[PDB]
Amino acid sequence: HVSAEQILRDVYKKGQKDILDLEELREYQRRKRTEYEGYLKRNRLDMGQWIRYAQFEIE
RNA sequence: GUUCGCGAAGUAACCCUUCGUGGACAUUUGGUCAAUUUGAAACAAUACAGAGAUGAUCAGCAGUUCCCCUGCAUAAGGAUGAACCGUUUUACAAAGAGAUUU
Ligand SMILES: [Mg+2]
Ligand SMILES: [Mg+2]
Repeated sequence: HVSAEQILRDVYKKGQKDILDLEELREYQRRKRTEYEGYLKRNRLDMGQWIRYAQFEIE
């Protein structure tokens, strides 16, 4: 039987569906810092991004 | 080189030369910069696509940015010039209940 809730359950179920040396580490680091410094040069605010980027440098 | 002397020598006679000699005049340019590759413009060609809020096709104005280009520009253009679309955990406590230990 067809109702709107069963349509939206169908839509929800539809849309729901190796560092080995130091140079690979430096590339991972350079790429991630370009990411975070980009999203912080654009939005100077948003302290949560600052805490995540600081936790990244802790890791 | 010029000029004022001061001596000698040639003719001298008060001039004119050769020569030595004291003074005067005139007195510090240019480089931030070496002459083809190795101290720094850049575009353009072959290949792929064929422009944002869309169900489709479009008008735009902004904003933020350690991106700028054309412009005489504080005007206006550059796809509304473009990038924007991701990753997301703790100022962490109170009352009650069920098991372990003392
Ligand atoms: Mg714009
Ligand atoms: Mg504009």
